[PDB]
Amino acid sequence: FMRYQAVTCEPNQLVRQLKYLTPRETELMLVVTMYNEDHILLGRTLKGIMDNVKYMVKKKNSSTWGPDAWKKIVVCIISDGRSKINERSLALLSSLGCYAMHVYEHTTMINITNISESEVSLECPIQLLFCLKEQNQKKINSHRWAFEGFAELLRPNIVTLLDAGTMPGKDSIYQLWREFRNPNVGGACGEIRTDLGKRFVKLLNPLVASQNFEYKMSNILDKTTESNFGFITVLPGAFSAYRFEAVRGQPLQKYFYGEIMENEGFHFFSSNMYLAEDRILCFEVVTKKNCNWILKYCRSSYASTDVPERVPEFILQRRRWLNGSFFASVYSFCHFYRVWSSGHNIGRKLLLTVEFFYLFFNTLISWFSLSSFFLVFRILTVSIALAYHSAFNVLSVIFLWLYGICTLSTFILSLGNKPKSTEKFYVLTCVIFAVMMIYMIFCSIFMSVKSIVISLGSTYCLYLISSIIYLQPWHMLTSFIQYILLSPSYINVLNIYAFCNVHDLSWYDEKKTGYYANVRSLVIIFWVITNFIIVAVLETGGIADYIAMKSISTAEIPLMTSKASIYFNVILWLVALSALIRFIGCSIYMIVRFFKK
Amino acid sequence: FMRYQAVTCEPNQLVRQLKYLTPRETELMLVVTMYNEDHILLGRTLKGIMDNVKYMVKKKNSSTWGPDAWKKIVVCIISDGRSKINERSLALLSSLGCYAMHVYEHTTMINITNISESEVSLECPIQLLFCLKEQNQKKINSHRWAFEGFAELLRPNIVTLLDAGTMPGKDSIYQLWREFRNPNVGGACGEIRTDLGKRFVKLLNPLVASQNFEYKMSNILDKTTESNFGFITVLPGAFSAYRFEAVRGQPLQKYFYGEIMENEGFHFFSSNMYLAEDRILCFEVVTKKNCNWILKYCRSSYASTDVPERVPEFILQRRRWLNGSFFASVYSFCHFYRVWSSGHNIGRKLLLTVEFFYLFFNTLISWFSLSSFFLVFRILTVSIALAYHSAFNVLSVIFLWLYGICTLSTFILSLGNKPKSTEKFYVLTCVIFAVMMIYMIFCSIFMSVKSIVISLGSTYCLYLISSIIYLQPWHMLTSFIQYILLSPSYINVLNIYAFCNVHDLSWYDEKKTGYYANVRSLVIIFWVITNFIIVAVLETGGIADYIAMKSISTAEIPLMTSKASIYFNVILWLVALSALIRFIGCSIYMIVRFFKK
Ligand SMILES: O=c1ccn([C@@H]2O[C@H](COP(=O)(O)OP(=O)(O)O)[C@@H](O)[C@H]2O)c(=O)[nH]1
Ligand SMILES: O=c1ccn([C@@H]2O[C@H](COP(=O)(O)OP(=O)(O)O)[C@@H](O)[C@H]2O)c(=O)[nH]1
Ligand SMILES: CC(=O)N[C@@H]1[C@@H](O)[C@H](O)[C@@H](CO)O[C@H]1O
Ligand SMILES: CC(=O)N[C@@H]1[C@@H](O)[C@H](O)[C@@H](CO)O[C@H]1O
Ligand SMILES: [Mg+2]
Ligand SMILES: [Mg+2]
Ligand SMILES: [Mg+2]
Ligand SMILES: [Mg+2]
Repeated sequence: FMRYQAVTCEPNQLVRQLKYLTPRETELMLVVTMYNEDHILLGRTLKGIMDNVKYMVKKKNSSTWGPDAWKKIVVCIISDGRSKINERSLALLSSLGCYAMHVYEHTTMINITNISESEVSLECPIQLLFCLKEQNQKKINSHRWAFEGFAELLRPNIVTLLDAGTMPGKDSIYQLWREFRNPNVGGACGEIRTDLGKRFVKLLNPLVASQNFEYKMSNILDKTTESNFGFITVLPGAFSAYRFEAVRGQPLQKYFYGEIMENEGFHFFSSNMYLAEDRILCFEVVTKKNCNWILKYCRSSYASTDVPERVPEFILQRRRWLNGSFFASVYSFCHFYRVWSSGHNIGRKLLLTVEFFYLFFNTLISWFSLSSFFLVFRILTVSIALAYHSAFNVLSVIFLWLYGICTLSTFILSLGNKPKSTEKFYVLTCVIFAVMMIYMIFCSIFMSVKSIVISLGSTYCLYLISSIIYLQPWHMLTSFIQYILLSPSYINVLNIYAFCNVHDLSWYDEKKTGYYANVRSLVIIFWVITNFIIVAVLETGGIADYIAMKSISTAEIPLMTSKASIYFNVILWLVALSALIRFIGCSIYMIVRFFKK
Repeated sequence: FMRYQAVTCEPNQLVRQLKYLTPRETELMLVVTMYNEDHILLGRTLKGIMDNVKYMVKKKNSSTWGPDAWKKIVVCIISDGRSKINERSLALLSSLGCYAMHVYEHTTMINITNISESEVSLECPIQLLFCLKEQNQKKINSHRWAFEGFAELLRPNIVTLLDAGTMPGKDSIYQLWREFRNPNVGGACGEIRTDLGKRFVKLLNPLVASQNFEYKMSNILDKTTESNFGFITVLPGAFSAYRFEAVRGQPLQKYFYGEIMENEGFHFFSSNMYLAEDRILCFEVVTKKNCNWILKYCRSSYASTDVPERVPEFILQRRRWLNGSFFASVYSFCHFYRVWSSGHNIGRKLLLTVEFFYLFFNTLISWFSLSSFFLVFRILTVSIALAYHSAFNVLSVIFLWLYGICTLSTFILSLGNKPKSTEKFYVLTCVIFAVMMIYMIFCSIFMSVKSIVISLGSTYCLYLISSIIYLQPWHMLTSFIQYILLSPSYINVLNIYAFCNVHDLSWYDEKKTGYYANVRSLVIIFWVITNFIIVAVLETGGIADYIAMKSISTAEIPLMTSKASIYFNVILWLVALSALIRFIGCSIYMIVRFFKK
């Protein structure tokens, strides 16, 4: 029998698991967010999930799992908007027997075992729950339905979040479950790999090989470092898991409804916490009152994602990430004091205070990223031009003028225009920034051999020793940095478009838009002016004029200022310190895991 | 009897004057454009008009006018949108017996003779035609109805255009009519005065006294200079008149429908001539094939307008004007060759070629206005700071940093934000620019007395000798420049908001918006980069770095470059040349008028 349920009231006022002779246990609930993904995309996740349940059922020596393991997993497919959905994937789900909200629950005895370039094969259990929405709402609404709703019907021990188009490994979800046997854990997630295509073909699209080294090394370094301390910045939306009893109560409330205490007028946080999504749950769980919850990252579980392969949609995607990380870090740091109001033991409290300071340190770096790249590029170019001379001086003003035209055009196109409409100019901007990176690397090697080299070798060797330690080093030659030429475009074209588009305006609603416009246009000017105060302490902005005039009072301006070398060696010292901290975190994670095992 | 007509088809497929036993002659048709003006505003124009017809009827020695003069004038009130209209003014018109289009025609035997602050008195002919639209369309649609429609019903000898809220003088419209007795004239207009308020009270709002010296001297100089040569740039929308037979045919067609020869794709002109409105009629009339039409400006007729008195709506209004002047001048110059394809006599052809070059020269100045003001301010400040030293150096970087913050904020607020939403910041920006102007004037006088002064005195004396010649010099002490402190804000805050908002986007329509966004974001970068090439030839932008590096190849950078003095004395020489040309034009206009009289 196939059943169906049409939800009509919000989750707060709102499953088959509970509707059973013996109350089933949601030992793990996997939430599949699908907006308008291609049939192959959404099919990929469900295909990866099946194999996981197969492994969970054919195990022998386990008190929790076994031949009856299939009962205690529920897969919820939360679809966002019927109108925009692709009927191809719906036909796929109907072949499985699975096809203001709709609810479809069925038990599919058939498994999808083959997925070619265009054909998916079905042959002859999985408890599927296909939740279909009526009208498009932000993903936060889907999470609202997941947590305010079906959680309290199911009473999950664990809740796992998946995106359609993501590949849970052959054995990922079971390894993810094995983390919560330790009672002090609150959340866990799995490493995300990029789909480099059959025979590593997509490794061609320079972007698909720039996001590959950006996902591989992020999973190698940041997740392990954060999980050592106890609070992981982002449980990634692709593949993450929270214990329900941990998140239950205050964290759900302040993640959904915003900061409760609010007047009619808007304040900063209570009116700007939408930017950081699924990054507030971590904070409100780890620093809970009278609780000692920890966040861990599970290495033995992996999921391989799809990546956008053309520059416009790349920028549109990363603008969400940059704003989320900024607002979440600023909030969670500005409320670091309640870490000490929790139930953590004193050692845990000290560890979490240290780590929160570490994250705010990282965000303070990512805010000065724009000026840091400009001064690295500009001092690196002027240095070769002021020692090599030759075609470097013309290439210095040429690249400066190219950098200026591209950057000014990036502000103007971000503020006034849209990315899809000017595609070839972005491709040219990325190529210009890539040849700028080639020029900076050329200057690096040339100046080094004719004489920074210690620090560059040290950071690359830390990368390599950590990458091999993680047992995934092939990426470091899979084009990686060779295709990381997109990095210049990571620092400038993505940040500019991110902060120039903080709030994603679409002109109670009008006053809301006006206030958001003012906050947007004010964070932009603070970004620009603070970065330029750093830049001007190069001594731009009439500061060199001022010093020259003072000297005249008792001359002419110099071209280079030690402040650039101090700011040049501080930047490298600082990035080497960050790499060293992350490598130490990964090494401790590995030693602990291997010793325990 | 009161009649009414509801137009349903566009003007192309479309009056009482023709519907008469003896065909009435539209010796002059006055078009009143009203959007949502206050009762007093629209009432002001109709009140000013009445007096005009009274004068026209009580004359004695005239072949055209006399006791029967009231018949040969038709007043058409073209209202743009019933929904947004104010019913107060409609009650006013109903008291007169006057109240996809509606048409009201009545003969009001009563006259409005008293208008107090809030009371308008009626006592006991005027042929009124109150044309009311169904749905809001751009003013160009109202002109479409005026010209494609009621013109060919009436067959006007003359068509005069008025705005609701504008005061035709005691005797203005008759003086305007007296211009077309000369057969070679094609268009004429009247001088526009600002309403400085009872006892010159509104002379307080610094803006109402900044637009006053901006209207008084514009009418004194530009209209007379242009009317000497034959082609007046803008017949001002407030009060202007065109002979119908002159405009009839090609000029109407290319003013309404755009450039006919067009493919599916967009080109520059055929897809960007909307910016210049009512500025294309002049071109297509003066340079008509096999015709020798002239444009003249009538001094003996005046109209006093209302002005916005707060900074937001000021900026919103002037952004239309700046874009219109730019696009019209660029088009009319890039088609200067057909001046020689006309029916003008060789002297007229040479005169019009010279004047078209003069207008394109003026627009070439108004395009480099932004860099000209920055270099005037910056060199003027650095000059005092490099000779006076003292508190000027700190005030140099302080004003530079204030100029930079205000200008960057102006770009960011123009591109991303709206003016109404950030009002106090614009008021502060205008005050900062005003104290910057006070500082520049202080530097001017201080450096002059301790030692530009010849040129400044010469231009002010040309202003004064011309202003008195025009018989309206009191304005030059009515605060004028004292309240022209808003000028800094004229050059920067208005131009920045004008070019940063070329096309007034509101995201066939989508491709249109994308193309307009690209053209907008491309004219912005050309504006910025061309101005900055001028700025960088100050030697900003690594150009001083380049020269220093070349010198090193065989040192350090200098603070000041003669290129600034050359660019400083060229700017003053050039503005003095423009003032001299305009004064000569006004003097010739006056001598000719007085000799003829
Ligand atoms: O506005 C959004 C963003 C995300 N999603 C859901 O979250 C997934 C993540 O989207 P995607 O991977 O295409 O890009 P991302 O949003 O991660 O940048 C989508 O597939 C949807 O299931 C959604 O429904 N609406
Ligand atoms: O978008 C517009 C602009 C102008 N007008 C008409 O033209 C007059 C001029 O408007 P106003 O004097 O208020 O400001 P301006 O448009 O001249 O800046 C208005 O009164 C209307 O009659 C209109 O109907 N719609
Ligand atoms: C701070 C940050 O980058 N967070 C992102 C998160 O937004 C994203 O959902 C996830 C994979 O989808 O990868 C994480 O690294
Ligand atoms: C080039 C220019 O400034 N033209 C304006 C015109 O747009 C305006 O309609 C008129 C008075 O309303 O005054 C003119 O000076
Ligand atoms: Mg997707
Ligand atoms: Mg995806
Ligand atoms: Mg009006
Ligand atoms: Mg008006």
